[PDB]
Amino acid sequence: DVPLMELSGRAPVVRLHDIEADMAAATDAIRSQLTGWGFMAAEVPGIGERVEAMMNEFAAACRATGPSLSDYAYDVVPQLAVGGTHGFFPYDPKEFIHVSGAMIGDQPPGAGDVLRAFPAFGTRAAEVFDIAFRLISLFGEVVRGMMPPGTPELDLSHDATNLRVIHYRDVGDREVLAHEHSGIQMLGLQLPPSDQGLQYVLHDGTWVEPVIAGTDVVLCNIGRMLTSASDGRFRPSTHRVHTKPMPAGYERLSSVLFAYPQHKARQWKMVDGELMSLNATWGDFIDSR
Ligand SMILES: O=C(O)CCC(=O)C(=O)O
Ligand SMILES: [Cl-]
Ligand SMILES: [Fe+2]
Repeated sequence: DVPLMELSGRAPVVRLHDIEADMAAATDAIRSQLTGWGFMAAEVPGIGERVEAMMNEFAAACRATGPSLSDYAYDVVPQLAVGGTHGFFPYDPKEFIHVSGAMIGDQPPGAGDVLRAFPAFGTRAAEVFDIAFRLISLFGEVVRGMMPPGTPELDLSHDATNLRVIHYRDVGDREVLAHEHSGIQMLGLQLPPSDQGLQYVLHDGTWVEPVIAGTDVVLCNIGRMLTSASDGRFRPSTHRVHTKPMPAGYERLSSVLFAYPQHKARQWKMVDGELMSLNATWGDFIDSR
């Protein structure tokens, strides 16, 4: 069906305590991945145990009998006048939460309440957000370094960026846990999930299955905003989640950082080797879809 793709001990090693020097040393390999595959990968020693602990707290939060997670559903959580929707998204056979940079900062006031209600999860969600945001900002300079001179800094927004933490459960007979898709935003950073099943398409249309469950491998996804800003040079890193039919009580945990620029900032594109300034904003780009 779908061939497995080994990355552990193949992808460049990026230590968080040495992140800038390691990302500079990794940049030639990462550029080769984007060119050759259409998504990028780095092995980040220790990140797997940090993400596993964070996702285990999220699962415990999903089960909890006081405080309760559905009291922080997105429709009872303060939202920015301009922005995406953060907060809990009750039961795709999944429930998930969006922890935004704004929520970590308690913006608007009360947005942070879920992080205080579930502090074991909330501390670890902020830890993983910060790790992921540092990595993805450096992947964003790799991609910018591949583009023409004059390409603007991606200027990823801390507050507009979201960590999505997903708990798949009661999947019954599903084969498809996540349909074929790409992120609307600039970049995604897929953190090591609890199980296999996430698959990516290669430039020739072949689907492959990164070996990432219980590893320290992270994947970096091109989103549609960067496809647009690159005038179609970098296709979205289209992906999906499959499973063989599973028994009752099967669960899967996965987390991904969605990195957004400022919604109010005007769009741009590198066209014909030159910066083209657009009237529409990044918020307009989202609203278009
Ligand atoms: O469950 C996963 O591993 C990936 C989920 C994903 O692609 C997404 O939520 O956009
Ligand atoms: Cl996505
Ligand atoms: Fe995705």
